[PDB]
Amino acid sequence: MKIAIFGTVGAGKSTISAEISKKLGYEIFKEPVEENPYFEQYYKDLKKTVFKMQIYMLTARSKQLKQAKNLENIIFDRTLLEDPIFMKVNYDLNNVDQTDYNTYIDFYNNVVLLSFDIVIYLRVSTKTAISRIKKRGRSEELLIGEEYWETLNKNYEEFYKQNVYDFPFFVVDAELDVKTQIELIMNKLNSI
Amino acid sequence: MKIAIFGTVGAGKSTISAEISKKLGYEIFKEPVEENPYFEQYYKDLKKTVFKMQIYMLTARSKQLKQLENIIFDRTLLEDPIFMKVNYDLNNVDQTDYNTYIDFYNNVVLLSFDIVIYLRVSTKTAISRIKKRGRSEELLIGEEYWETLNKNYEEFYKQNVYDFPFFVVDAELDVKTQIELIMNKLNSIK
Ligand SMILES: Nc1ccn([C@H]2C[C@H](O)[C@@H](COP(=O)(O)O)O2)c(=O)n1
Ligand SMILES: Nc1ccn([C@H]2C[C@H](O)[C@@H](COP(=O)(O)O)O2)c(=O)n1
Ligand SMILES: [Mg+2]
Ligand SMILES: [Mg+2]
Repeated sequence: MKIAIFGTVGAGKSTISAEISKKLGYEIFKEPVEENPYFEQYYKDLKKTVFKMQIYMLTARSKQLKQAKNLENIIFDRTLLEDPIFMKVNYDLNNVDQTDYNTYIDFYNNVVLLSFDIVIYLRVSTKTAISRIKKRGRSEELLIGEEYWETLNKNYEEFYKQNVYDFPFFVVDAELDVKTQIELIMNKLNSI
Repeated sequence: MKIAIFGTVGAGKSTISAEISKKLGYEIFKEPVEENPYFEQYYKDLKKTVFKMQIYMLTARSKQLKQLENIIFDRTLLEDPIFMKVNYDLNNVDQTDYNTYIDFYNNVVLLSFDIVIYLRVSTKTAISRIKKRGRSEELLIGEEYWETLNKNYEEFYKQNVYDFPFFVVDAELDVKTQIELIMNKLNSIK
């Protein structure tokens, strides 16, 4: 049983996956923000840091997968699907030029490129996510303007909508109480 | 028969490999500098460009490998990390950014050559060969860069001498004599 957990910053992936974990007894794949050495300067100056950051992320996510395929039962807090989403956001915002974007996408498919039983999309409005970053995120995520969070969220919907038929997506209203979200996830899991 | 051609900038890899090609009838794998969109600004400002550039290179080199019995490789994926290390020793890419690449290179990126032909050459010759046969971009950066690169090529050969079927060619010699030496080594494996 392999469970991807899917959604923007402050959707509540760590919360939801930690809860699933307690209930099922599975480990969480969690690229920990506290070990990422780019994160601290990242938001202070997006133009300079993003490319390198996005590269570090593929490296980190790909290294975990050399350990994830050993195990029958996993929970993924974010997947390798979601990483290109972050690069596209910065591109639409003119924070990484065309060339640097082409390099990544080209790269992503012909260098980097994984079969989830379910992809749980924690669907959430940007307001809630923004306040959940304030409540539960980190120091650094407070630094950048909110337009960034709006485009990211818009780009998550966009991604779900392009790929809805290609992945075993299951949408959870992430506006709901955590208890009710977990209840909904457990019943879907029990039925597969 | 898979032939890697190995050495620093201006050793004469394109010349040597084009010659081998004519003699054997094999295609050349040549990451063409004219298609690399980073190259033009690359040398003008190494700190800004190198990381991205070195990433583009692994991508390009890895994409070619997704393409066959008889090949000649003008530069291999072995030599790419050499360029990143050069810029690191020169403080042109910090520790973090170097760690990211090396980490990456092994656990993301990582291919069996019958021969690795090391076109061994002094930096003076290479510098004058860039001067007459490279391009305008390679003229822009100082020479210390070429000296460390060359030093780092020897270093690499010396660490890996036993792990790859290395064959050293005195690249100071005439092209005709180099080709003569390569063909005889090739004939004695073929
Ligand atoms: N490809 C990625 C993945 C993550 N992050 C950053 C965005 C978040 O601020 C932080 C942690 O992600 P999350 O809060 O969704 O768990 O990592 C990023 O910039 N690019
Ligand atoms: N990993 C690499 C590979 C190549 N180059 C640049 C250095 C050379 O100036 C140019 C062409 O290589 P050569 O003339 O040795 O064939 O490509 C680079 O900066 N980093
Ligand atoms: Mg999280
Ligand atoms: Mg060449």
